[PDB]
Formats: sequence, structure tokens, C-alpha cells
Amino acid sequence: RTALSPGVLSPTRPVPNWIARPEYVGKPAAQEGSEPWVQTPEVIEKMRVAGRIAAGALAEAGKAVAPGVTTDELDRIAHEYLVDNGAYPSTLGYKGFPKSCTTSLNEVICHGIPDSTVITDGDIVNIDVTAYIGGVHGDTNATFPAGDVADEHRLLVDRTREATMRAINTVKPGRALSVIGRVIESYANRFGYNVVRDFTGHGIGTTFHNGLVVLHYDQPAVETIMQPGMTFTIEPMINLGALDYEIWDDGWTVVTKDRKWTAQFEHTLLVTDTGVEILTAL
Ligand code: MET
Ligand SMILES: [Co+2]
Ligand SMILES: [Co+2]
Ligand code: NA
Repeated sequence: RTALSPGVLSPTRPVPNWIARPEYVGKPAAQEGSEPWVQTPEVIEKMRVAGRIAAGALAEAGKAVAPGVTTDELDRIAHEYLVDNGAYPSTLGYKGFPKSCTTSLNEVICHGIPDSTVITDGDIVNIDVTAYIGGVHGDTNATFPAGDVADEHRLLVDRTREATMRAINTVKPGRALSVIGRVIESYANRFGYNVVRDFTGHGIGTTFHNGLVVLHYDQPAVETIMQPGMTFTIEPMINLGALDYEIWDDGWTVVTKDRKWTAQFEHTLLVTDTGVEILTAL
């Protein structure tokens, strides 16, 4: 199974005029980066709605993952699920991104652009879907096996899922945010994997990437303490090979330089008064 190259992009998928766009649609940048880290009760409840719809779309697209399917098709399925539930796909027109979700196979670390790429037996396919509804976002991703995947890749996906859920389980008010990347990097290193450092989790609320950064490796210099009402993602990318990467011509698709495969999972989390709530649970 050879290194991937880009395929043919399908035309822009339409969204009914009635669904409100985020402010950044059409524009070269987004108005984000300085929003409150702790959300109002109103925004938290709206975030449950957005989280559930993103989880739905993710699950629908994941069910279509099979040898012979295109990444564009997965995008079509996510896009239609979002639009059907009155959500805007937050990636669509985000910094010029042309599609409604990211689809990242095998050596693609993240940000793959859905296209005519055909999935084949043994591939691993991350689908990352974000929903915008009620003025708020919900962001979730998972890596799905296609046909008969090699044990080394099954394990990488299962261990990345587990690293994610372990880190989610550390979330509680008064705990240092740095605990998340300590738990993930510890678990990854136990199996000789390497955690991607350049790409991180993020605060999310009325804006997509609100300025809060969540590191997935051990960086105890971060002083942030988790607070009730804080909303962010945990979304580690875990590599079999070295961390070095390249970005394609399209300006989005990130691939490992050594072409070894990588996996990712993501949820959007709320810090509660005593622990955590996974907003993108289905
Ligand atoms: C093309 S933007 C994709 C962003 C991604 N959903 C994230 O979790 O930040
Ligand atoms: Co995402
Ligand atoms: Co995210
Ligand atoms: Na990958």
C-alpha cells in the first residue's frame, strides 16, 4: 500500500441559506483567540446540542468507512447529517478550507481534504467533524479501520483511543491542565510511540479555536488550572514513526516524512463542578 497523493476535489457542497454561518465563512481569518475560557450556562447547554450533532455526523460517516469508499463520500455523509440537523459544518470555509470535515488516512497526521482518494483494505481513516449550531461549536474525531488492518495498526488505533480516554478521565476542577499531556505522553511512550507536539487541543465555545491551548505531551511549565465551565478539546495525534512532517501543496494536509502511520481521537470536554462531561458523546 503506497504513500497517498491527492485526488480530485468535488465542488463546494451547498448549505441551505437558513443555517447560520460562522462569522469567518468567506474570510481569510477568523475572529477568535481572545474568548473566555469558562463558558456561560447558556453556552454550555448549546454546546451539548452542538456536541451531540457532531458526534452523530462522525458516527454516520464512520459507518461508511470501507474498502472502495472515497474520502469525498465520507464528507458527503457528514455534511448531509450536519445540514439535516440544522448545523453548519464549521470547517467549511474556515481559513479557506474547502470541505465539511477532515479525512486523514494512514500517514496523514491531520487535516486531510476529502477527495477522490479511494480507501483500500487495511487502511486507517480518521474523520474529524465540527458542528456549528446555536452560535457554538462541537468538535470530535475518531480513527476507523478499513477491512483487514494489520495488528500494528489496530494496536496504534486502540492505544490512541485509550490515551484519549485516560486523559479525559483526569479532567476535574483544580487540576493542572498539564496533567492531560503527561498522561497521554506517558501512555504513548509505554508502547514506543511518539506524540505529535506541534498540533494541540484547544478551547472551543462560541469560537472554534478560542485561544486556550491544550498540549498532548508533558510540559509542566504550563500553569493553567482547570475551572468549572471551561470547555476544550483533547485530540492527541500519535505516531509510529518520527515526528517530522511535511504539508502538501493544498496548504492543509500534514503527512509524516517517514510515511509511517498515525492515529488520532478527539472529544470536546466540559469541566464540571466536580469532574468532566464529554459533550461529544453519543
Ligand atoms: C480544517 S480545520 C479542522 C480543525 C479540527 N476539527 C480541530 O479539531 O481543530
Ligand atoms: Co476536530
Ligand atoms: Co479540535
Ligand atoms: Na494518520
